[PDB]
Amino acid sequence: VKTLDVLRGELRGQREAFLSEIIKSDGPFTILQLVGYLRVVDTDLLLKVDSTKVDEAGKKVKAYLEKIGIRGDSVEAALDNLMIKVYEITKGTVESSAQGTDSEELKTLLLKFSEDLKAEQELHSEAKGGEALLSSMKTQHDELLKKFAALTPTFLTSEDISGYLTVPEYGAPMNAAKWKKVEGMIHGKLESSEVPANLKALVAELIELREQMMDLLYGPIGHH
Repeated sequence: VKTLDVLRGELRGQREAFLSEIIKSDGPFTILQLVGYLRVVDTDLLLKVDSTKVDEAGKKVKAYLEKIGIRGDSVEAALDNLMIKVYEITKGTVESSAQGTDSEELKTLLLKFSEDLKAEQELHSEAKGGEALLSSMKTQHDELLKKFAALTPTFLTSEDISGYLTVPEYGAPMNAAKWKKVEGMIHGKLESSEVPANLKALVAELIELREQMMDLLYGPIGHH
């Protein structure tokens, strides 16, 4: 019969399928697919993150950046900067006046990159469906809160349970990303105190409801 660890194993298969596609295909990494490479490792942190395979895959990302315009940075610098850059674009923060330019092809490629991210986000939060983001976070909280509090002790606060489920604005700083702060506490409690096997299944349900929300907010990856 299936178990919570077999379900985690199936999630790792789905992540590995996108990482395999990253190693088989090192082409035009659009800025949704770029946080896409790191989504593979960041969600895989809930089981185990293989350093060699993430490095080999990240080298494909860096090889694309080199292939299109050789840069001094690293996969570690690019992964941090790109998360906060998508989040900053989503905030559309106010700054002082400035001027500059780029090659017409390079600019056209950045518009293609921006247009890809917009085209998916419009399908997710404008095309008669943005209310589904709010609906999913409310319905998943209200059912999961009953399960997580009926199988005491109550692991987290009411907003820490909703915010793990919500997996909001993927790219936010590590002093703003509430879901990732809760994820560190979830990982730390499992690395420390004893927990019932049925409560661990409820933790796996908390992880799969966030996966459903991550699809309904940011779509699939490695889809075949």
